[PDB]
Amino acid sequence: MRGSHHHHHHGSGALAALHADGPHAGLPVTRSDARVLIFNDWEERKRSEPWLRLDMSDKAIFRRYPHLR
Repeated sequence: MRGSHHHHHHGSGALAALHADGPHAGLPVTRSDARVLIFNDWEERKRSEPWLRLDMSDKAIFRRYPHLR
């Protein structure tokens, strides 16, 4: 338990493309698919829970989802 970060600095309401089969089935295909997945999932969870914090820099996408690189 060390450190903290906040970057509610981005947002894009769209559809995300996912892999259908093999190693990555159900994962986003591009960095922008991963951003759009985080954003749409946050919009739904934020409509359920109004406090929800959003963090989706290029670094945060490659750290949460290492398969995009």
